[PDB]
Amino acid sequence: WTATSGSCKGRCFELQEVGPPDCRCDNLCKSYSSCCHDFDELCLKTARGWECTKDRCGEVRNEENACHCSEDCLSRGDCCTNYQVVCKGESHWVDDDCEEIKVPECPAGFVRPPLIIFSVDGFRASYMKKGSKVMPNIEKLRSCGTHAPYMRPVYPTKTFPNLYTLATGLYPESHGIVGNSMYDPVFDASFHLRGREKFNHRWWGGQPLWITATKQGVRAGTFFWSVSIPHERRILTILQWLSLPDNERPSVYAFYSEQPDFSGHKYGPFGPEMTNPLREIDKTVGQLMDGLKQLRLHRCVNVIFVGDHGMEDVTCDRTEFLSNYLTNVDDITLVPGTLGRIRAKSINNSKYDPKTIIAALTCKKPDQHFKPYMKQHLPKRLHYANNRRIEDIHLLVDRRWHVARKPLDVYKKCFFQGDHGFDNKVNSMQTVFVGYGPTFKYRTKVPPFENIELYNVMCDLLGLKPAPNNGTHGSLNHLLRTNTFRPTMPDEVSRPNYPGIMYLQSEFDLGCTCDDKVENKLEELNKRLHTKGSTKERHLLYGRPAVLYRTSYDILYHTDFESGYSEIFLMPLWTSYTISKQAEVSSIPEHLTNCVRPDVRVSPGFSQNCLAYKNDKQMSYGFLFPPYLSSSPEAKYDAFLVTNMVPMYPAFKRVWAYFQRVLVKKYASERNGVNVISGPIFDYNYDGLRDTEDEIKQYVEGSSIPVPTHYYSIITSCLDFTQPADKCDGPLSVSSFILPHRPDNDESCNSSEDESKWVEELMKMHTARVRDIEHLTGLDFYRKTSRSYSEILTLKTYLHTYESE
Ligand SMILES: *[C@@H]1O[C@H](CO)[C@@H](O[C@@H]2O[C@H](CO)[C@@H](O[C@@H]3O[C@H](CO[C@H]4O[C@H](CO)[C@@H](O)[C@H](O[C@H]5O[C@H](CO)[C@@H](O)[C@H](O)[C@@H]5O[C@H]5O[C@H](CO)[C@@H](O)[C@H](O)[C@@H]5O)[C@@H]4O)[C@@H](O)[C@H](O[C@H]4O[C@H](CO)[C@@H](O)[C@H](O)[C@@H]4O[C@H]4O[C@H](CO)[C@@H](O)[C@H](O)[C@@H]4O)[C@@H]3O)[C@H](O)[C@H]2NC(C)=O)[C@H](O)[C@H]1NC(C)=O
Ligand SMILES: O=C(CCc1cnn[nH]1)N1C[C@H]2CN(C(=O)c3cc(OCC4CCOCC4)nc(C4CC4)c3)C[C@@H]2C1
Ligand SMILES: [Ca+2]
Ligand SMILES: [Ca+2]
Ligand SMILES: [Cl-]
Ligand SMILES: [K+]
Ligand code: NA
Ligand SMILES: [Zn+2]
Repeated sequence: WTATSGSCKGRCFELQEVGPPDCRCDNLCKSYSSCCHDFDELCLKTARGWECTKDRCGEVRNEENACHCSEDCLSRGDCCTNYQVVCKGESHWVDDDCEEIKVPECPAGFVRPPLIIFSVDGFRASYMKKGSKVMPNIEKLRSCGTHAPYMRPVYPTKTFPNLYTLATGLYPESHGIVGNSMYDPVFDASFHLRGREKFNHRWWGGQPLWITATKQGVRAGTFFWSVSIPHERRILTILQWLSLPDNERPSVYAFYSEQPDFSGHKYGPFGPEMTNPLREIDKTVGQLMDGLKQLRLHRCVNVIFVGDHGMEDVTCDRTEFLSNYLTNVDDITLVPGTLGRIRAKSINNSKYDPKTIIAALTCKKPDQHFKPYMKQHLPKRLHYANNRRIEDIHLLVDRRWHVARKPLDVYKKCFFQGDHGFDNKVNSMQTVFVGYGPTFKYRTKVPPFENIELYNVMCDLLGLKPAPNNGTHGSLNHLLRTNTFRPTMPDEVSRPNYPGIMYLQSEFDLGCTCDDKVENKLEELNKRLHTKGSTKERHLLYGRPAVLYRTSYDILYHTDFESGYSEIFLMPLWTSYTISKQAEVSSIPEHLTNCVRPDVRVSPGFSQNCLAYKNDKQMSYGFLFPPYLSSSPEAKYDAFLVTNMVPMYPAFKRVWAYFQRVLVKKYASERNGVNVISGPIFDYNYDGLRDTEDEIKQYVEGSSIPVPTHYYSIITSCLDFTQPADKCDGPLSVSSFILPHRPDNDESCNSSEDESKWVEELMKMHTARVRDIEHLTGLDFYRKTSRSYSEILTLKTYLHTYESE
């Protein structure tokens, strides 16, 4: 109940919201059916429109007008945004030359440059080039300020998950807004686009920017606008707030546009109808910038122009129906569209079986346009599993397609020509970032980055300490002229042991054998040097990774590779090796096919054993440093050490062997040498973070050898590929992957073919940032380079996406 009989007189767009049943006058009151009786009359004036004309100049203030052109309007803070242009011979902001803003030029009483965040729904990255002709204000922000060619959204590339990631720096699995539609089984409650449930605070986790600011004594404009408040009024309200006295004036403001998303759904991303919405958004930017110029704030405020996600061509005829795969289609609930999420329709139905639903959805039709996954098997780069609101069964839908349960759903709910929500690597889903102002750099292009990084920067711009988030603070320092955040590298927690030869061969009873009994002062010196680290500078190019948790591990040196060997997990945490452009691939000699060799530096008790692998009928083993890339027949024996072995499903060894035998050499050819760091990952609770031993759900049968959920590789070379990876003077280039360690290759529909037709495609799907691997392993890489730490943080956030131009 609202007592709507109060009044908005002098309260129009008031900043502190009043609690029921008192009536509201804030920018959200409409959305709650709670505005005072006179809110439209007082607060949403429209008389005479939004622009001054010659004949209104110096008019007698008529308080009924939407905005004013009278002499007192500047001191009142309510001129039409074009007042000075029409009446005082001023130029529009867009017509002025770009002039560097070296320092904030702010009115007296401004404690800090205000931040204005102008967010545009469905603004596809390539609009910046393709619509450039019709967006002069936006093109001026872009060219004069700091811009990226695109900004990567989070998955799913839906509105609320992305807007809330922008607000919090968190992945959707952490902030809780995991879709535009959700069921939370703990609350037994549903979140929907339409309706009241979405307003309840229990959905919204983390700490969004407006709350961070308020806790730290920075005042925030109310960020949200009821849909029916026109854009012109939103802008005028912002400009009026900026004229408040110092102690009342917010320091951060948000404007949100429903366009171009609204038209893009109806017309497709490049429909001829899309020109007009782009022109209109540009005009709104123009109004804001002119308004700021009138207030003498255009060289004071930092402006961020940012999108939530892009827009792809999607029509009703490109829908897959679960009713064409499943017999029991009525026993499931599907969240449908550009992603699928499946759960049982009834929790009382004990013949619901996810195993058989996944199987019935797997590689069933030659050109199938979605792939099913248990959520824990989704590419780790999506960070889309650790929330009870995300259903165990997920469908990754191909770009340009939808999934629905039954055909009747698509016509008893073609209308639409555009949609979004697909994998956040997809080109059409990318969106925009421009920063303009004293704190941003001048005429600077920066590489693409992820939207999870922006909260930290918005906090930097306001001098706030960010709440704990998923950005990597400092990785976007290169966007900023000042207010950079200068982190220190994390402290190493565990120091390595450096074992020498401590065990005789006969102390080992591992059930391993090797044909290695063949018997030189010239080369005995050499092998000793190699075991003491003489080639370490060749194979460990960026320092040893730091271990950021408490554990017991050994560094092991070899001719061709160096490793950090965990006495707790019985295998390396990491294995580092460099392969030059000139390296040759060799085979595993016949007599060495089953060879595994005790490592006399490492106790029997801290070693794997071959008997466990023999007894475990499901599990085999692979090597981290590949025997195919040994530098010589004698060095090859090192690759068969028990300490270089890791457990592998035969199905996965198909993937791994092709990566090691074919792909590493290919990359070293193309990149002029590569340095490779590979290792296991254990993430049995799918939280994206290194498991402790007590979280491991599977061991090699009859042993304490833990089975990895994933295997990673980090592949580094020189950005200037005229320099070899091991003699690089400047910036680095990296690609990485986190491959799921699966007992079948059901994910790859073409896996009965030769590895050359499917393995590299799989690896590309599981591309990763170094930072993702850091979370998953508790390691910190690139500790010793010649590069600045901020540059290294940017490198660690890099994602190689394999999308075309
Ligand atoms: C991305 O960045 C984020 C933010 O930094 C990272 O997430 C953090 O990770 C931490 C480690 O996982 C985690 O720390 C835990 O916090 C527990 C208290 O949590 C509450 O308080 C905070 C502070 O305000 C709040 O933010 C939390 O918000 C979560 O939960 C509410 C609902 O309750 C949601 O609204 C919100 O969306 C958010 O949910 C997300 O996180 C939770 C986990 O907290 C998930 O379950 C959700 O799915 C969702 O993803 C909370 O309100 C604290 O109690 C924990 O300590 C327990 O666990 C440890 C180790 O397991 C142990 O040492 C302790 O003894 C204790 O265990 C006891 O409880 C266990 C569980 O019942 C029980 O099994 C034991 O036997 C014990 O009794 C722990 O310290 C932190 O909360 C989140 N923060 C956020 C915002 O998500 C994230 O890791 C980053 N991702 C990557 C890939 O890097
Ligand atoms: O009607 C549809 C959806 C229609 C649609 C589009 N595509 N499919 N359906 N609306 C979607 C609603 C979103 N909205 C907002 O006012 C809004 C803005 C915002 O900004 C955060 C800032 C963004 C910039 O960085 C700082 C954080 N954050 C939130 C929610 C997350 C807290 C909401 C009105 C719209 C009505
Ligand atoms: Ca959106
Ligand atoms: Ca984990
Ligand atoms: Cl959704
Ligand atoms: K076996
Ligand atoms: Na297959
Ligand atoms: Zn949309």
